[PDB]
Amino acid sequence: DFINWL
Repeated sequence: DFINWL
């Protein structure tokens, strides 16, 4: 699982 916040 991951968080990708741009």
